[PDB]
Amino acid sequence: RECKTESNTFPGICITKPPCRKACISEKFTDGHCSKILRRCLCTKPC
Repeated sequence: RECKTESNTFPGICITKPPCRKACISEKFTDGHCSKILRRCLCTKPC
C-alpha cells in the first residue's frame, strides 16, 4: 500500500495538490502530491 507512482493522468506539471489529488483518485491510487525530486504529481496507490 502507498506505492509511489507519478500520475499518468496528470497532463502537466505539478502546480497544485488539488488537481493532482483527483488525478490519483481517477487512477488506481489514493493520494497525490508533488514529488520532492522534480515537479510531477506523485500519486500513492494502495498496492
